[PDB]
Amino acid sequence: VNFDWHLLLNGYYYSPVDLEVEDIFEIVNQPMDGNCLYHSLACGMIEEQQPDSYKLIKEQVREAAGLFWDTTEETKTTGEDLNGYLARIMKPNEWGSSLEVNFFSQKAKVTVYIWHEDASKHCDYVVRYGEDPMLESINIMHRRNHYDYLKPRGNQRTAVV
Ligand SMILES: [Mg+2]
Repeated sequence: VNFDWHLLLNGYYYSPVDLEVEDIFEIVNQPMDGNCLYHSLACGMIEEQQPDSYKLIKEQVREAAGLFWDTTEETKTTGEDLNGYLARIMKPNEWGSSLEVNFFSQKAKVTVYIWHEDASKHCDYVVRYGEDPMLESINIMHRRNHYDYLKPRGNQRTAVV
């Protein structure tokens, strides 16, 4: 896939694409609840993913937010402070977003691609938190408010390493 990367002042990369997801990935469907972002991030980090593995991710995001809030430019367009931000995202079944990917990527030192679905299993843009190539990073699929994991087609391990 040919990228046109733009490094943003917000602190991550952006690129338009025109991609049939299944030509490159397998969609690993995550539970259709408000924890789906954390499920899909756990799918990229834990090979033996469990139904509660997303909790491991969500707890790390809260500490990542406390560590990196004052140096993360993406926070500046939220309209919240740290105390109010944590009070929202720590709610059970509350929707995760790209800012939580931002914090987790900083804490775990892993690159995450977020592919935005515009029509059925087709993506029109992608954002990257990190520098690593696509095949050695976590890829997830943004589907309205839902998130799924994307696993490279010719791979045997679901999680990265
Ligand atoms: Mg257990």
